[PDB]
Amino acid sequence: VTEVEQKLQIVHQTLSMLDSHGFENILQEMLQSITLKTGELLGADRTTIFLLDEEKQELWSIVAAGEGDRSLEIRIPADKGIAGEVATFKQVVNIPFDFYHDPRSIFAQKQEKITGYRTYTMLALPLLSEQGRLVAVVQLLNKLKPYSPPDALLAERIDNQGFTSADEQLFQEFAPSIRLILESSRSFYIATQKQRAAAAMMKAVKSLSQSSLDLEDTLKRVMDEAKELMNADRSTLWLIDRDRHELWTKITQDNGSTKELRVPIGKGFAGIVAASGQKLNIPFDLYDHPDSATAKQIDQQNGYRTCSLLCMPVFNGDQELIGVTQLVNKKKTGEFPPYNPETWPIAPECFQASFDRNDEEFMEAFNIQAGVALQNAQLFATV
Amino acid sequence: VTEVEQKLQIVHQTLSMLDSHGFENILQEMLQSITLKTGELLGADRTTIFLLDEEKQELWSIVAAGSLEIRIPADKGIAGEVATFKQVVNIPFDFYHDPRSIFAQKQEKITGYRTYTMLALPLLSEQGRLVAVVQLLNKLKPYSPPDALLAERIDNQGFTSADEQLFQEFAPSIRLILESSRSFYIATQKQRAAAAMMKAVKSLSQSSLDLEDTLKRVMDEAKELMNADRSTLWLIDRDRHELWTKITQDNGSTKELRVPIGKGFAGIVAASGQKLNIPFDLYDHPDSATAKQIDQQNGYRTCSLLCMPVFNGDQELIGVTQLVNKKKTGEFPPYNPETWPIAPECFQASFDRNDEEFMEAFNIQAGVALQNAQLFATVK
Ligand SMILES: Nc1ncnc2c1ncn2[C@@H]1O[C@@H]2COP(=O)(O)O[C@H]2[C@H]1O
Ligand SMILES: Nc1ncnc2c1ncn2[C@@H]1O[C@@H]2COP(=O)(O)O[C@H]2[C@H]1O
Ligand SMILES: Nc1ncnc2c1ncn2[C@@H]1O[C@@H]2COP(=O)(O)O[C@H]2[C@H]1O
Ligand SMILES: Nc1ncnc2c1ncn2[C@@H]1O[C@@H]2COP(=O)(O)O[C@H]2[C@H]1O
Repeated sequence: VTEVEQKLQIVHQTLSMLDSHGFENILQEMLQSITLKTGELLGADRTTIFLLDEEKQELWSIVAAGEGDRSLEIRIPADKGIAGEVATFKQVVNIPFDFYHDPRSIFAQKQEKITGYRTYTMLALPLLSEQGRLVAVVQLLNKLKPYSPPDALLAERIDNQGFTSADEQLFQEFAPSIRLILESSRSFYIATQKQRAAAAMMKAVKSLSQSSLDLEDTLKRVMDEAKELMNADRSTLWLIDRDRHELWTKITQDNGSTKELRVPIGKGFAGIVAASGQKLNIPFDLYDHPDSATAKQIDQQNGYRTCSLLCMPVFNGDQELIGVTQLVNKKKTGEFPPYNPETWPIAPECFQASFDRNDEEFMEAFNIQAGVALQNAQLFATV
Repeated sequence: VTEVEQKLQIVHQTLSMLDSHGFENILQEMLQSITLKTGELLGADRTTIFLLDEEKQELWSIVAAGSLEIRIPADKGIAGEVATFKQVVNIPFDFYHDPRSIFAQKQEKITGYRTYTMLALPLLSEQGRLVAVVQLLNKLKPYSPPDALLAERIDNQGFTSADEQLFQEFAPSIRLILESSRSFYIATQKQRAAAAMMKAVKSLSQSSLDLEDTLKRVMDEAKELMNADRSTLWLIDRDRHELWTKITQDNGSTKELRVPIGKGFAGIVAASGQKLNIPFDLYDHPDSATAKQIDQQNGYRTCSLLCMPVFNGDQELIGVTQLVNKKKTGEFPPYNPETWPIAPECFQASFDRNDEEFMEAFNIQAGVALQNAQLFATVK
């Protein structure tokens, strides 16, 4: 309560040390240099660092050796390959010559047909936090003989004895520095997210104390601000009717009309999010999505057209879902005439656009402010 | 690695929500209003919200309704009991007949307020951590004549089970204000920590300094920002059970200092793992014997000191930093060792707890350099 201003000065100093300095590049370039040196010292032809996108269940390479020292991004399902084995069970996997005689290599053999790279031997290592969380998977490919002709083909340059126990321990000279880059950035992301959530709650307290508006009008202001920042045509807060197992809301049209909408939980994108507690971001054109039947019927009834949609859950203090926000129709940049319902179901060019991952992160502060208001506005009014 | 720019834009969103809006006053005034309403509805003469300062081990009032700041040892009184055992305490009339009231009876001689009944409730998080102690005093009769004395307007049947339940209508709102602000404070400090690690990666990637000079650069920046005369990084001889460091004197000299772990402020902090902030004048402190001897040997004088632990990956101690002598702003004569033990005016100042929080970023940068500077240079 009494440290806000001082902590804001600390935030400003954090911005001074990071803003405009190209830290994504500094961090990625250093990671690349470490990986190169790690591979050189362990005698690997190629060295890859995989990260885990747990939202999409995929391992993707933040650093990965390519042909002619120009690198590409490898992306696989998090359960597949030796990389997936290391991600799941968090053991070192050492594959001796020849990897292709191992039945675990089937996935890799299919990927070779595309990449043109041939893996004979491998050392794959989990990078773990102190708690044992997966930070990354480091994969070293094709142990090399220390001396080969400079024009030698891969099959002649490989060392049939593969990677050794001494190589695995040598990797520990580098492991801490790799962890530092990956863990420092991750920790920055999480702290920034928790800081934002806390700030959004504080801002909601300020709104409720200073306003002489209803709950209804306070929630409208939050959704209208969200809509403006994200360049959405409309926005909506759906509330739960627990008794009937339904969502409801009151929309306002281009007319001067107040219409109530009601959808069963489980039906439509709002209903799906209410049932699952998990966001959905539906890109243009929403009408091509297999779950769009509900939108099609409501659009025709309202003289509107839903083309893109960001649907996110709103929670309690104790993880109970109490609402669902929607941003409706990311606006394409430019000037266009208003939508005319006589053209249905044709999508107007003005809504040929989609919400992205940035819109999702920026919307979260508005979701939190809505939730705080729903839970606390009645007590705040009494006071 | 690939989300730094997006997250920095989130930091700017956060600043736009909070900057220049007088939030310390908005939050405190709302907390005050909710406390007033809570006391009115439960019929308490007075209502207090205590917070726990963990480092000083004190309970202190952020709000009082029915106003001064009350401050007690964290283990004393009914408030202390609720902070420790985390259960509701309902005291019937008359509180003073209860042995547990002795502390309050002594506080009463000072404040002049007389407590007859009480309901003290723990406010807890999901995990069972203490957020606050809410203490309601002196249940009132629903009607008393306009100018009735306190003894005449108290209800001698005290607070009810229903009063306890009615409090839960206000508890969530109180939690919101206290927890949201706390979460912002902790997230901000953890964000600076991670930012300082990233900054170290930048420094070590673009550096041509060896380990010794890298560590000196970190400590020199630390003393510049917090206006200390000198600064020091002690390393551990984990073998002789000793600390060592190489100081540079105002002259152009190098000198090794050795302290047994356990002795001196550096040694105490190494054996315990807890920071110490020794205010002016450090020579008045019980544990200052080592500083006094070392000062005479160096022709120096230690007047204030901020001594902090430095850890590796898994929270094992790899060093101790010191900022030495917060400098008084102005222009003063150089310290002359012939004046010993007189403290010079240039060092008549102290480090505050804001310096402690800012210094953590340099502590982390030193720890990162110890573990990574040599490898980074090899790759470069
Ligand atoms: N840098 C790289 N270049 C080409 N192929 C790679 C690279 N890194 C990993 N791979 C291959 O990608 C495969 C994914 O499945 P595996 O992990 O079983 O085996 C992996 C390697 O054979
Ligand atoms: N503010 C709004 N104005 C008009 N239609 C809306 C608005 N918000 C949501 N909708 C529509 O309401 C529909 C409910 O089901 P869906 O979530 O599938 O798709 C939703 C949109 O098509
Ligand atoms: N707002 C207040 N005004 C006067 N006295 C108070 C107030 N709040 C708490 N106290 C007294 O401070 C005492 C501290 O010890 P106890 O918790 O035993 O009992 C507490 C009350 O008697
Ligand atoms: N850079 C420095 N220059 C001179 N004295 C120092 C320096 N750093 C630490 N000291 C002194 O070294 C002493 C070691 O024991 P203490 O930590 O008790 O107190 C410390 C200070 O008095």
